[PDB]
Amino acid sequence: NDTEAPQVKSGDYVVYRGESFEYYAEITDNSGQVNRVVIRNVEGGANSTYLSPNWVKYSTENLGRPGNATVQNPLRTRIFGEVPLNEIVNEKSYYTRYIVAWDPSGNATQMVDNANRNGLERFVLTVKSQNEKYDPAESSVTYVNNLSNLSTSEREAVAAAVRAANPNIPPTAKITVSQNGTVTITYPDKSTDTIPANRVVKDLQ
Ligand SMILES: [Ca+2]
Ligand code: NA
Repeated sequence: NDTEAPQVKSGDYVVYRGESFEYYAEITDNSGQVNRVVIRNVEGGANSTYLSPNWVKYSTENLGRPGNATVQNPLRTRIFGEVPLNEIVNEKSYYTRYIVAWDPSGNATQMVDNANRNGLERFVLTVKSQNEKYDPAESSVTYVNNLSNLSTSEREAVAAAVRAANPNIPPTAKITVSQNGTVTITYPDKSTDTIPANRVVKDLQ
């Protein structure tokens, strides 16, 4: 007499080359119980569990127990992995995937191929370049002798000030500064952010 499938809440799952990610989806059922969770590509029919890319992993604690999937304490599925440096992106790449859960009566969440289900049982995994994860602080001011001709010492000073203001940028990202004070941050995936000189340097001319 339970003919209602488990309901899923996911999110906007943005991930970044060279970075780990972790998201948690939430699942409830009217019976209070969920016995199985699969995350999958749309194709392949009812028995398919195929999911790509292969670096997308998931796990669900406490399956198959009474009351493991209620509104007050939803079942949670960890969706996680490590994005390779060699993923192809433009600004981004999209992968649309589905979370299917089963209750004890065998009712399974239905896959509906429509963007108006995104954030429920359907989610978009958006892969972005590494630069997009970081918003470099354009706080810091380095006084130089002449804004049109920074010395090596002045360029190193600017780079050190940018690093000190940005502890969360990847340690192995490379901060370089040109002879006019323009800052380039080159991330491990070789994408870049740039900071115009007038946000980091001044002179007294
Ligand atoms: Ca149900
Ligand atoms: Na950025």
